[PDB]
Amino acid sequence: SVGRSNLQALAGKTCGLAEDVLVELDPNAGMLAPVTAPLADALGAGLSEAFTPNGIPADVGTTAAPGINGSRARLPYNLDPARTPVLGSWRAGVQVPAMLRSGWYRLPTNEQRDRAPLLVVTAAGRFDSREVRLQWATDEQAAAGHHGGSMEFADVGAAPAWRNLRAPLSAIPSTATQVRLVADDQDLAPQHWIALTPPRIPRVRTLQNVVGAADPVFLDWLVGLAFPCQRPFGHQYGVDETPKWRILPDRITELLMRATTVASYLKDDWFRDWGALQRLTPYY
Amino acid sequence: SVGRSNLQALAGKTCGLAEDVLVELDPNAGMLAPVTAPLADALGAGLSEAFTPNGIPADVGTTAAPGINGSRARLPYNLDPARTPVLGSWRAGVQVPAMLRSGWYRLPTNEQRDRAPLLVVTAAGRFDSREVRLQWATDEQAAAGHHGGSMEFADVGAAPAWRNLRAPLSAIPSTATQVRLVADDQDLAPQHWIALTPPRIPRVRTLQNVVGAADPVFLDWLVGLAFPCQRPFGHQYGVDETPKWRILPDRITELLMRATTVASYLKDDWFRDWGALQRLTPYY
Ligand SMILES: CCCCCCCCO[C@H]1O[C@H](CO)[C@@H](O)[C@@H]1O
Ligand SMILES: CCCCCCCCO[C@H]1O[C@H](CO)[C@@H](O)[C@@H]1O
Ligand SMILES: [Ca+2]
Ligand SMILES: [Ca+2]
Repeated sequence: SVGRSNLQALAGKTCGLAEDVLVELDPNAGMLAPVTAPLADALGAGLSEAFTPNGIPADVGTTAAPGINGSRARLPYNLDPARTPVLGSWRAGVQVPAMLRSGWYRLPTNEQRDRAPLLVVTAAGRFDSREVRLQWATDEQAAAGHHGGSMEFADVGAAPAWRNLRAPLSAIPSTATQVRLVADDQDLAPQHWIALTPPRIPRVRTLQNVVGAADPVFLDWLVGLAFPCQRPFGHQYGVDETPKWRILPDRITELLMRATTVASYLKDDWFRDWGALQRLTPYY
Repeated sequence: SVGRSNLQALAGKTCGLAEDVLVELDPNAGMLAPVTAPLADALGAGLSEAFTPNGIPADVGTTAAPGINGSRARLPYNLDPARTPVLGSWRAGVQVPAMLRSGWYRLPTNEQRDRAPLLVVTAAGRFDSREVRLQWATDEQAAAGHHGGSMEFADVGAAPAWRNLRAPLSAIPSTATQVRLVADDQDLAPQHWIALTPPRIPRVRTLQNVVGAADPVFLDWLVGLAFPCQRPFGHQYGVDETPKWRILPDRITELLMRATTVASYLKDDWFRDWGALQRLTPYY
């Protein structure tokens, strides 16, 4: 019944699943502005206890030059290190309690058509949903150091790798004007740690609009059934060209390409790990 | 256009792709009877030059007890070693020219409904399509040591791993009564070698008939779209059960199970590597 409706829904769309996957090519464009603190400072401006810019294992790799707040952690989803502070509670050796409270970030008032209805935080590590929360506040509450309420995130994707935590904007009261992140890592097992980046509201376009019908896409035959309008990379008729994307199921390779997963969300279920879209670029 | 028709075709089937994947659970049931030689002897009864039962790398692993002709190579697709001779041209150290000509095998005269229209050989290694051929003959030709003609196989699947070579039965003349395998491995590069097992005509049932709608199946959400009638393994409503199958795209994991790929073929394109069906059993 569910299976049957899913498939009927799929076939009823001109370009199948490509119309339902929403792609966020520029996660930095959606970042919330800090209320008072400079961008570099805002992520840890409230409190940081044993959360540091390099508190993340090399293997969740590492960049030569540090990002804005000193992190050499390689960031996912084409997050720009020069515009993306990172704080994490991982460390080698002696494990200690760790906590984070960011400064306040401003929620949008200016409407934008191309936004997903989600507050998103790119995060890594292993943690329970209660350990990372989004607090909200009015101007008055924030000024007095209080918050009006809080929510948890849906943790979507495989841990401890980088992934996008999602919180439906619908849960945030309409009078809230500011939000902040709070994290609590009291679990001293070495494998239990948290890394966060600042909050954003994704600006998105459909995968069909982003990928189109001309860019060649690496994908399994099975997976391609759901993406009828995408051009499958192959060599029929002696075709020779450069693949530009790869689509993967949720759970290189001919030509030495770098594959970068781009942030994406399924319109039909914002908490579903649908699979992955990756942009391919010459490894050079 | 192709994409669109594929997807419309998919959705038009009650159980989607499950009706088009044909599964061969018992490859030994389809094995051709040798004309004159005992089963153990027939695979190398004509000529074997540097083709041996253990001429296959451990990593294409290995079994404790040898199979019928002395091979400790672990066989794929639930081939029964006690009924499946193997001969291969791989070796360490000094590389030598290698050739194989099997004895004659009898083509069926008794009709069977559940057969795929293919002559199949399970093979491993790296080789060109010209290096492995199927020869056919009438009784008269075979008796005189001649053959009436020959064909190549479609090599479907990733090399050098085990896979199923396929030759359409339609290509074999109606007067042919016997077939044999011939292989030529003159390439002395160590990575270039061939391993073969005897010819068969697969007995098959649809994946829908084999897997059904009750056995839980491990599969990616994306892949499941094409298999609407299969029960996806998960824990919704606190469901606790043992997964029995896994379906994979063409290009563990929660509970310590052994995964065994079963032989399968896509009815719509016998040369397409559609993906894989695996049977799961307790690793114990
Ligand atoms: C079983 C149908 C075989 C048709 C011939 C090759 C079909 C290729 O099929 C692939 O390409 C399509 C996208 O255009 C997509 O539906 C599928 O993954
Ligand atoms: C976007 C639709 C979300 C519906 C709620 C969960 C859907 C689960 O979807 C999975 O199960 C189906 C097989 O029954 C198959 O179509 C799909 O892979
Ligand atoms: Ca910890
Ligand atoms: Ca060789």
